[PDB]
Amino acid sequence: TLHKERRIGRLSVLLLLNETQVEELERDGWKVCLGKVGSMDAHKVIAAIETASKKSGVIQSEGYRESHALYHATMEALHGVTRGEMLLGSLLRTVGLRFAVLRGNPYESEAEGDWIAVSLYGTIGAPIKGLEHETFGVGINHI
Amino acid sequence: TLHKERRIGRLSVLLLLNSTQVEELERDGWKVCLGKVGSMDAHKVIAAIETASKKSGVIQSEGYRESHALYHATMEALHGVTRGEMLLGSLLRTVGLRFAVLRGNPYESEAEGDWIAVSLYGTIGAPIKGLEHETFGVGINHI
Amino acid sequence: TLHKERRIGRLSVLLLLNSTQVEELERDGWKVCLGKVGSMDAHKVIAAIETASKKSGVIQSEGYRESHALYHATMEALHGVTRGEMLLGSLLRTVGLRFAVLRGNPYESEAEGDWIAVSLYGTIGAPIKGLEHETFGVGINHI
Amino acid sequence: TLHKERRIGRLSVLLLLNETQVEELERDGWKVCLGKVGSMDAHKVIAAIETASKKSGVIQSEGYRESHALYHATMEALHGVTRGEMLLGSLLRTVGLRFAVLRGNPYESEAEGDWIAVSLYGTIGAPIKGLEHETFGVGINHI
Amino acid sequence: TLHKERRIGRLSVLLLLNSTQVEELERDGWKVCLGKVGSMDAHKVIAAIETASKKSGVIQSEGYRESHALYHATMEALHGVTRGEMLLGSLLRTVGLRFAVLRGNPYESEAEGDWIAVSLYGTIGAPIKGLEHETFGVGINHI
Amino acid sequence: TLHKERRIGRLSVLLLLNETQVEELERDGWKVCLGKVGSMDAHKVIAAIETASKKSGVIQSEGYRESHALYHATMEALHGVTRGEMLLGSLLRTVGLRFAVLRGNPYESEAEGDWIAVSLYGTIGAPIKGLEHETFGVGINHI
RNA sequence: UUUAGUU
RNA sequence: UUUAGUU
RNA sequence: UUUAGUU
RNA sequence: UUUAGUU
RNA sequence: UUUAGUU
RNA sequence: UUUAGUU
Ligand SMILES: N[C@@H](Cc1c[nH]c[nH+]1)C(=O)O
Ligand SMILES: N[C@@H](Cc1c[nH]c[nH+]1)C(=O)O
Ligand SMILES: N[C@@H](Cc1c[nH]c[nH+]1)C(=O)O
Ligand SMILES: N[C@@H](Cc1c[nH]c[nH+]1)C(=O)O
Ligand SMILES: N[C@@H](Cc1c[nH]c[nH+]1)C(=O)O
Ligand SMILES: N[C@@H](Cc1c[nH]c[nH+]1)C(=O)O
Ligand SMILES: [Mg+2]
Ligand SMILES: [Mg+2]
Ligand SMILES: [Mg+2]
Ligand SMILES: [Mg+2]
Ligand SMILES: [Mg+2]
Ligand SMILES: [Mg+2]
Repeated sequence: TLHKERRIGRLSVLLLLNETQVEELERDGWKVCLGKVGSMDAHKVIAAIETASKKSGVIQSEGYRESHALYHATMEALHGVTRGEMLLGSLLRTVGLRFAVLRGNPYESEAEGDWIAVSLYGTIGAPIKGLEHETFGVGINHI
Repeated sequence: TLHKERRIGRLSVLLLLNSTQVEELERDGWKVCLGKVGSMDAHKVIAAIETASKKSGVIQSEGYRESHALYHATMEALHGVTRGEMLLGSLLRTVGLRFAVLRGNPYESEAEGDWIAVSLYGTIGAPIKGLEHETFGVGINHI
Repeated sequence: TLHKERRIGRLSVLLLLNSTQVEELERDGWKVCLGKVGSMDAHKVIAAIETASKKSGVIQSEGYRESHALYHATMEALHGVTRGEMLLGSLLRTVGLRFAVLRGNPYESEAEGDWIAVSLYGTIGAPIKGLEHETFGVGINHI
Repeated sequence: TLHKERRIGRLSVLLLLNETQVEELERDGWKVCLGKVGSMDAHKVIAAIETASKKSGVIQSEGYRESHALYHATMEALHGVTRGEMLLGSLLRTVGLRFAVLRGNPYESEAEGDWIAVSLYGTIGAPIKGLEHETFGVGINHI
Repeated sequence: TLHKERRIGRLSVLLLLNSTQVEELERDGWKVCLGKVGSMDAHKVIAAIETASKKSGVIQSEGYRESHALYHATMEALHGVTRGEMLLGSLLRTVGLRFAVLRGNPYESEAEGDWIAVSLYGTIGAPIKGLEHETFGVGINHI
Repeated sequence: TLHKERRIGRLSVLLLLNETQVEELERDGWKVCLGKVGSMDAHKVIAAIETASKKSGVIQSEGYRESHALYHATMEALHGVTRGEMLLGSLLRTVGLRFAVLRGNPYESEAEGDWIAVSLYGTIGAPIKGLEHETFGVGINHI
């Protein structure tokens, strides 16, 4: 069962929606990294999240296993952001995002191992400043 | 442009993850609605959100206009929750959700009128207590 | 290339939005079928179109070949009607449709053989009379 | 309920499928604009529709509200045209379209306000003239 | 990199299209599971695969971790079977399937841990014996 | 009903998963062609399959009919390979594939005519050698 | 409408 | 990788 | 198969 | 923005 | 969990 | 058309 005080999803969102906390999370044994990326190319968003996650040590830079887990978590978070079509520029829209990647075990059973959450928050709109609204996305996966 | 102090998406999410914070929101002119629904039928989730919204006065009970706006905002929030297939029970999964519906103008220009945000947070998993993880979804629309 | 006077898609739509215009079409060699179905179950819409098509002789009742072509044409028309999720009742929505199935060769070359067009027009909305708007869909396939 | 003689969807399609009518619609209080665009890039289709709609006065050029309503209506019409994947050139296909955008209140109740319909008709096929078939799409949204 | 002699996807498919080839696989360290299910309800297909996998010991019966990995692998295999809409009966179609679940490390590096492959082969068609064609699906995930 | 020894889908897969056989199939009256293509652009995969199929005589190079049947069969096979989003490079992923296209009548009734199967097998992953796993896809259509 | 659940 | 943008 | 509908 | 196009 | 099915 | 690739 999900440990009420280790809800990886909720924690990653709160961190993202409040501009320290990283330090408190790390003290709790969590692996975290924060970043920002804006683009009309989804691959640039994906790349930024992976590159920040590997450089901050949230996931191993060697091997495929963890990169695979992160890719799919990112894909799931992008569903919330794109809502139907995982396309940005080709559909004449752009995104400005802030992201957080959190890694650790959110369950009461230590046997569940590590899980990873990718959270995204920002704006999506036409390529004109102001012609936009907020967007959110959260993807969760096992490691 | 979006008003920093009136970010409807972020505000609805913070309320959902939290005292009548509703009072503060309402004092600032926002129409707010909070609820909870769990089911293996997406239509029940959709119905709960609509019913709570109309009863609480977040949207007009009469006419189609506002119901149309809410329906589509709900659809967009469901994308974040379902991530690919807007199906629950038919794909052997269930959801336990908490939801918030916020209505008001998040832009600096009063000419942008009212917008609506539907936010969802909870768990999705196999029909077995514990075999689940967190899920999130936010949909925004003009109304 | 498509024959200007034999544009199967346009012709099926004009018939649907309209006298035995069917007679004229049939006189020109077209196999025509007209019907109406309303439901919160997509399978019922699909079944009505197939049944009407085979009874009216628009497609062979025997074999799979032609049923396969019609099924996929129906699927494509349903995309225009559902726009994203090929779901009706499970997403708390209902459809009231009028449909037309036209069969014949729309190209200048007789070697292109027969093609089939499934056109749909009606309303889609919440399960409440009035809380709805128009919906449209056209699917085209070789047969 | 939908006013039988103000069916915005049907009207926009008929206008599109019959090469005046614009004048008659405008006399009835409707806002209309007709255009044509062909491309292997969906964003060019979207851009043409928005640019023609704002220059013809169908939607306000200032603010986001109406641009947002039009974008989503265009997205919905594109579902009918693309049928599954909102991709053109990346899936080795091209489209040649004629489009119509109609704005007004299609309901009996004046309280329903303005709604907008984006209708598309043309051909989609491989990037070779002749290797194509018809395509249609209609999206409807509130303003 | 993937080990030429341990290509989990290819091996699971060859087994499905074939003696205890299972014995050879098991002798090489693979955890194998074979089954068959037919239905117009995707959840039944999903359930059969999970139940057979846990009973045969392909994945842990306890905890969520491994069930989560299997669920997503099953979802991915279902994409190949359904091709667009992960729906069976609601779209008036039925499936008759044979399935295989293989678990083990397909890479040269032992650090990649275990991965799981879900393969499906059978027929999909209208609810009439004969009006059908073959269908295939393979999903791969880390576990 | 499907002829047990003329299962076009199974046959195309076996041919693809075992490095002659083409000769045996051709002797049985089958039309076959094998190829390989790798890319981060789906259109290049589609193009390679069409170009190899027309040059090997699996489908007629003249007219649209057969090209249309092949395009849709290829689209269906790509669903198995992409699993949700028919995107490669835009989602920061690449594919290395081997493909087979088989043409003939897989049914017991000679009246069912010719059908076509497009089968794909290879790897999909991040654009780094090794960071990948297997992928499969099979599409079947009537001619 | 006032959080779901077993193959 | 250290938030995008004009038809 | 001969247009649907309430949380 | 004033219909696209070759593997 | 040990292959489905009629408008 | 005669298997792709670095943020
Ligand atoms: N409103 C769009 C973004 C957009 C594009 N153009 C204008 N707005 C969305 O929901 O993603
Ligand atoms: N993991 C699934 C939910 C689930 C179903 N069964 C087990 N888990 C999801 O992401 O939606
Ligand atoms: N507006 C929805 C239909 C609907 C459901 N509830 C209200 N309206 C659509 O576009 O399909
Ligand atoms: N027939 C495809 C278009 C196409 C691409 N290549 C050949 N035809 C469609 O339905 O969109
Ligand atoms: N042809 C459909 C199945 C089907 C339904 N009805 C007839 N056939 C498919 O590809 O899934
Ligand atoms: N694992 C992805 C491919 C990938 C992209 N990056 C890393 N892997 C898939 O299933 O398609
Ligand atoms: Mg993967
Ligand atoms: Mg709508
Ligand atoms: Mg089929
Ligand atoms: Mg929007
Ligand atoms: Mg999951
Ligand atoms: Mg087509």
